[PDB]
Amino acid sequence: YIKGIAFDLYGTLFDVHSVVGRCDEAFPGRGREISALWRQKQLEYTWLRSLMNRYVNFQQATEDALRFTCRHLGLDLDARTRSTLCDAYLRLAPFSEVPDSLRELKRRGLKLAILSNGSPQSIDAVVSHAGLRDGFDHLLSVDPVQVYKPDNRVYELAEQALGLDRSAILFVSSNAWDATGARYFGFPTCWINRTGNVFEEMGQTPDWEVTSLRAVVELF
Amino acid sequence: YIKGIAFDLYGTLFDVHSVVGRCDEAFPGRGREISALWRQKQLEYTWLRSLMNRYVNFQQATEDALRFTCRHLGLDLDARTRSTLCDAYLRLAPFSEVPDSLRELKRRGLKLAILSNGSPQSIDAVVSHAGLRDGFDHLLSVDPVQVYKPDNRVYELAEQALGLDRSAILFVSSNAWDATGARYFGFPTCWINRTGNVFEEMGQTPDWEVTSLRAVVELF
Repeated sequence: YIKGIAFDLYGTLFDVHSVVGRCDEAFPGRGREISALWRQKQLEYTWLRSLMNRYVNFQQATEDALRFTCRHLGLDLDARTRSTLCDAYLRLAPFSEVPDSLRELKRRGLKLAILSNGSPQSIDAVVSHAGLRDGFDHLLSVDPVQVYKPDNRVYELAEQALGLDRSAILFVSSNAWDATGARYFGFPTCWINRTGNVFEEMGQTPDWEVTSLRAVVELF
Repeated sequence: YIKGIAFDLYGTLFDVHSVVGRCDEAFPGRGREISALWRQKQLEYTWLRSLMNRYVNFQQATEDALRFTCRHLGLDLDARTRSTLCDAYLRLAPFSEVPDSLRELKRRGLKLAILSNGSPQSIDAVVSHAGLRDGFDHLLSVDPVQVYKPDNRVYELAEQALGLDRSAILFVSSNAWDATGARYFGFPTCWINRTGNVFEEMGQTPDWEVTSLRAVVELF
């Protein structure tokens, strides 16, 4: 039986579409382009640095990813504007069903936690700004292990902090590549697919594929 | 002094634009889309499987990447068509300056080698079809180490096969992320940038940035 749930941050709980708008305000007409490439570089850099054994915290990785993005687009990025766009991640709005769903799952007595890339301080900030803080038992960052997902050492961390075995911790994520990693590790996996995307072809399939957190509650 | 050179395959020696056309013939009008996404998934899958410690040879990784690509685009991919597109990589044409440049570098007495993802048999096939076989001392695959780049264990392989120390082996590649990996490892790095792209923001800069192999010869 699942006694705890490990949540993903962007795309699972919080909507990042906010950042797109904040980018377009900085560089009018380019918003969708900037945010699209910026997000991919953030992913790539965490993966690539992990393979090379050259870690840096997510904040740095986010700035670097933006710097490359603008340089690649022919956009001039000053320090001031770079901080603003980066601060945009600390002010995300959750998906509509999120608040109620979290309250209901906590009612059911499940231990809830968040495992993200950023510092614990920033993770706290996002959930506090959204007034959701009180619903989480653990706020985890990959920083302690100096590596990023899907390196299995990040998953153990989630397992250790929760004081439960992986088979009793539901891994919830909107990223198929992450759900694949979790699935290989041992966590029962729940893929959050809202916009009709397909699963990655790396030998895995999630235990459950849902369209929102509303469906997650029904499982309990 | 550089006594040997380790070459990258696609984009450095051989032009992959050929595959784009072969894709468009299979799915008329979609060629650029298919090949674009297919190449990114190939990269991602090698990286992601390496981090998860779940290796499979490049052939499998190429098929999976195509399967996802078509499924994601709403395209129906049968076995027959899947093999054809995959065979397209074994029939690439080199860049115009390549042949002469390789002949000239061998004239200068440098040990030349290729370090790619595919099987040694397929690597051999590409260079043989292009009539370039005789110019290479070593044809290397990552298969022996069961991991992909930029995992440092792949770079050591290139170092061991050549019987030289890394500082005496020029690492030539068209991929900035790979040049970063090599650079961190210890290899003097030469980035081949033909189409005016920018370098990745992961803390590195190549020793040389050139626009073709013609410039590589001038360095010696």
